[PDB]
This record gives sequence, structure tokens and C-alpha cells, in this order.
Amino acid sequence: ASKRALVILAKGAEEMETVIPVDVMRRAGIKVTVAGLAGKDPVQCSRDVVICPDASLEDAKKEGPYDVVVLPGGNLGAQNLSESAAVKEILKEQENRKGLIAAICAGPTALLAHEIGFGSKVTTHPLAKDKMMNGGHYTYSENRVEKDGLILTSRGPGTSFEFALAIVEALNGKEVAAQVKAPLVLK
Amino acid sequence: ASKRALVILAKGAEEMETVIPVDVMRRAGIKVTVAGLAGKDPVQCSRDVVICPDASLEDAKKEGPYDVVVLPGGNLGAQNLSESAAVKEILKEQENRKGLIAAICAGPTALLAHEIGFGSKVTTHPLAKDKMMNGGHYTYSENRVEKDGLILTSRGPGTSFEFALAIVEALNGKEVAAQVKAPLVLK
Repeated sequence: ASKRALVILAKGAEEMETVIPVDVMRRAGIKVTVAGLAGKDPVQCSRDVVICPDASLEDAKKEGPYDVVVLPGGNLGAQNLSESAAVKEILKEQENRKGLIAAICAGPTALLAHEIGFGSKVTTHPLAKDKMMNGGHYTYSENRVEKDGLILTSRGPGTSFEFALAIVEALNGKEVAAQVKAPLVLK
Repeated sequence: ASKRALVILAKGAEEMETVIPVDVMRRAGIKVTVAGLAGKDPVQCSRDVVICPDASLEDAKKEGPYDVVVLPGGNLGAQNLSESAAVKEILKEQENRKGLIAAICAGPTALLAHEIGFGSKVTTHPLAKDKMMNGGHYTYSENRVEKDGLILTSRGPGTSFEFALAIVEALNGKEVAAQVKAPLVLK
């Protein structure tokens, strides 16, 4: 059976950090569901790109569980994820089931908001470090991609391919990640 | 006055090659218009991401001229661009006005279809080389980004940031490109 991924899309999300992981994961044969936080209507991203979700988070949540829950970045998008009771429940359930949780850029601050993965080594966009480290609940890293067990984090738009391929390697293996990587023409 | 960019979005376009340039150009202060080839309705991209265009190409075309016309890749998207009479007219007009034309991945093959920029040094995705070189109307390059005057080309999803920043440099200068690049956390 194919692995499944849930990508939570909120208003203000960084569109590059949303599309690169969705695209790369689908190239890897992963069944991806783009779920809208506010509902089934189109979502206006940080740089005004408008994306139509596959379904609402309300409906997508009932189709779980997922092998990975992905949280894109974007300051306003991350704030919306941080204030959502629905997201809190989804992340706590995933953590409890020992499922992978991946967040990029400002996205990791939503983990702090919902008290997820305390004690893990994590990275974020440089400008989101102070927010993420408030209280010293995580140990900071400057690696482009950081993986401490089931908590996988990354730094920004420019680390999106590395972030996506790390998710692919975690779910489908190193060989598949290498096969998907070659045709992308990465450095 | 701010520079303006027209991004032509057709069914089957590579979503990463569409969103990265749109996002990066907007970060650079460029006024970007995402125009749908088939109309104003949502567009289903190559890996099923659905993007809602800012307007139809029919309407956006009446709001010219643009400082750059951008053609995303994706085999099916490029084919749709190649068969469009509207695209042919837009590209010929831009070439005549000595305006920049940028194409990535399979996107450059649309230039061949509409007999645009013959004699230029170009690059494409490795798998699109034979199609692009049919007839020997261009000279091939393996550079990640190739710029021969007003014809700017690139190779694939993994060269999208470099491609976008090359467009920014051409329109707004090296300083602005460097300022926009830093926060992206590129390797």
C-alpha cells in the first residue's frame, strides 16, 4: 500500500513551501491530501498565489491516519496553525501514534504552540529562532534539514527540496529518494 | 514605476516551476499577473496542484506590455503553450519590442513551436533537448541558467530559484537579487 501525507494549508502559508513538498511527494508515489484549514474554499497564500485544496481539514481529518503530517511555513500561516484547536488535536494524535511530523521555516513554531516534541533538536528560519526557543523547550540547530526521530524540520524556501526529499527518504527509502531527485536537476 | 511580469499558466504546467518564479518575483517588488491560458477558471497542474489564475490570458493580454513573459515547464503544459495561437502572438510581439522572454524545463520548446529566438544559446531539461534541437535552430548549453540577450532559459524544478533570481537581476538589478536571495536560505 502507498504511504499517505496530510498537508495543512492555512491563509498566509508560504506557497513555495507548500507546493514543493506536495509535488515531490507525489513524484515519490505518496498519496497526498492538501487540506484547507478554514474549509474547502481557495486559500490565499503569503505571496498571493491562490491554491484550491483537495478537501477541508474537517473532512480530511476523518480520513486519517497519515504517515506524515506536513506544516508549511509563512509567518501568518504558521500563526493560523498555532491558534487552531483542530491542528492541536491532529498533531497530538500523530505524536501519540509515533507518526512523522514535518515542519519548515516558521512552521515549527506551531509545534511550540501545541507543545509538540519538546526536547527535540530542531531548526527554523533564522528569523523564527527566538520565537521557537521561548522557554528553551527545544535545542537549536543550524543544519539545513534536521531530523530528531519523528520530528523533522527545515529552514526556508531554499531548503524545501531537501526537506521534501528527507520526507520521501523517511517514508519510501533512500533509493526512491535518489530516483526522484535525479530528474529535478538539483545542485 | 514597478516592472511587470506575465506568467502564462496552462493545464499540465509544472506547479513548482510556476509558483517559485511568481513568489520570488513578487518578493522583488515586481507586479506579477498569473494568466490562465484556457480562461479564468482554476488550472490543474502536472502534479494535481490546483491554482486559481489572477485573470484569463484573453484579458491579461489587453493589459500589456510586460517587462518579461514567463513560460513554466511541464511536458503537457508546454505542449498546450506550443499549440496556442494567442501565445504565438504574445511571444512575437514581445520579441519585436525587444522584451525579455524566460522559459524553463520543457517550456523552451514552445519557443521552437512559435519560431522565437532562433540562433540563441539555450538550455532545457535534459529530456527535452532532442525536441528543442529538431532542425538545429538553437545552440545547446548545459548551464543551469542560460541567458543569451533577451532569451533566458533554465533546466528544471531544481533550477527554478536560480531562474527566478536571474529574471529579478535582469529587471531590478544585482543588488535587489542579492537582497531577495538572502532570506530564502539557498545553498
